[PDB]
Amino acid sequence: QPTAANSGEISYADFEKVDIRVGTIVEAVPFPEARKPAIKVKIDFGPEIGIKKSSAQITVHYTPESLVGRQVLGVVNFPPRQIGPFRSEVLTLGFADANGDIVLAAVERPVPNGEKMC
Amino acid sequence: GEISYADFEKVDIRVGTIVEAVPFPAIKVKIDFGPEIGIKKSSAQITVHYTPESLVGRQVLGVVNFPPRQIGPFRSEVLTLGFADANGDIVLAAVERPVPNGEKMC
Repeated sequence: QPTAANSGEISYADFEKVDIRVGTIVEAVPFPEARKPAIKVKIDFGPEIGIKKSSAQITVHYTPESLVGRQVLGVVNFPPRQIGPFRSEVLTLGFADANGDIVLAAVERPVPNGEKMC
Repeated sequence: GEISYADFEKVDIRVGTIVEAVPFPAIKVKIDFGPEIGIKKSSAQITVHYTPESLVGRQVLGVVNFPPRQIGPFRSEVLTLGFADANGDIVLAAVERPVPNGEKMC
């Protein structure tokens, strides 16, 4: 007969406090020191937040040339993360596909840079 | 204003596929989040850019770990995620290409 652990549920506050924004990639280059292939990006999160640095394991489905102009979703309120010689400011969000390759989170149509996910 | 990775990990956001949509201004949907999570109900104010017909078959993102809540006879189970456009109307969060239902955003 079944037994169970505690609820994994959260309050709205514990969701809201995670600041996820949409922004547009303005620069993309290879990330030479990455353990697994990656691309370093600069993302324009709009006039208030500004342009922020990030990286992602996204060389399978994407290229530096095709990424410029793509809107991505990122967590903007982590402390900076030192990734080898690169100091990342934002965590860029994605999903593993059927093969384990990274597919970016997106918006169904473009929206203003800097909008919060809700 | 800053959070930890642990704070982020507490939030369970998954991709799923809308399998049903009816008008509610709001639309009631059922979303298939795959074998572990199953079918979940949601209500979203997305009538400006979407219809039931354009919604069914679409993959959406949802917070799957809020408690279920009653809205009259309707049991709302997940928050369907989106962003305000230039006019304040909701545009859905999405995936750039198909992903298995139930994958976590990370």
